[PDB]
Amino acid sequence: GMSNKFLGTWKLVSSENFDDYMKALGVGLATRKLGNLAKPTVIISKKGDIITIRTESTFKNTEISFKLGQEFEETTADNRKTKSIVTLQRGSLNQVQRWDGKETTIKRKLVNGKMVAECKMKGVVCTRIYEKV
Ligand SMILES: CCCCCC/C=C\CCCCCCCCCC(=O)O
Repeated sequence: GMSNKFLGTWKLVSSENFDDYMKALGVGLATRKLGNLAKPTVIISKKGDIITIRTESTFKNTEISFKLGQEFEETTADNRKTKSIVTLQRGSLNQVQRWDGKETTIKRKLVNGKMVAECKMKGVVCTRIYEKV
C-alpha cells in the first residue's frame, strides 16, 4: 500500500507553473492571484485502508478520503465536482480527476524525503515541492 513515509504534515516550499495549471482548469484571475500566493499544508493520514489527504490554507481547505483503486466523488479547491481515483504506481500516489469531458492528474511522490506533486492539465505541467513539517 501507500508508503508510511507519506503520513504526516507537509508544507509547500516551491511551486512552478501553478498559474498556467489553474488557467488550464478554468480558474479565473482573482482566484488565481490568491492561489499563487497560497502556501498550503497537506496532511496525509490513514485509518485502516482509508487514506485522507487534507489541504489547509488561508484561502481554501479541502479534504478527500479514499481507498486505493476505488472511484469517488470529489470537490476540488476551485469548486469542480469530479469523479476521481487514486492508485499507486512504483510507490507514487497518483490521483486522476474527471469532469465534463476533461481530465487532470496529480502525482505525489517521495523524492529524497520531499513530497513532489506533479500536476498536469492539457499540456501544462506544474511541480509543487513540499517539506515534511
Ligand atoms: C487548496 C489550496 C491550494 C489551492 C488554492 C487555490 C484554489 C483553487 C484553484 C484550483 C487548484 C487545484 C489544485 C490544488 C493543488 C493540487 C496539488 C497539490 O496538492 O499541491
